[PDB]
Amino acid sequence: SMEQVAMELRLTELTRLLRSVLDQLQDKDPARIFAQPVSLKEVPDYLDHIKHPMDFATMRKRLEAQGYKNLHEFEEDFDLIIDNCMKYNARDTVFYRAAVRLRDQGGVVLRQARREVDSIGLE
Ligand SMILES: CC(=O)N1CCN(c2ccc(C#N)cn2)CC1
Ligand code: NA
Repeated sequence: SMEQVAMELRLTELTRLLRSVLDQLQDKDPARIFAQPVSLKEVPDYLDHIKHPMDFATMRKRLEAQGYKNLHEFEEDFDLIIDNCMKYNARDTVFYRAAVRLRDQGGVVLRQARREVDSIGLE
């Protein structure tokens, strides 16, 4: 149907916008602390602590499968990256501090993204 094609165009468009957001958020992690999943070879007990791991590479896979239906779903995953880190690592670590900085600097990008999604009407 034409409707299904229209839908897929918007989803494709949403994906295009979120790819830009994802690149902007990742730039706020210059140390690449959040670029890849936490290594279960290096941190063998990680899943005893964190039940829903997330990282930028995994977000990117889902993004390219057009697996984010709306901005809220994308934001949930971003929040998992930060929130997992701020629980696993103590306040006086480079890891916790990197998450705080990513949270604070990312809020700007995400505030804008929410306005653009609403405005251009991508869902
Ligand atoms: C982002 C995050 O929470 N991480 C947990 C702590 N972490 C570690 C810990 C121990 C070893 C070793 N060997 C390597 N990396 C980096 C990833
Ligand atoms: Na903690």
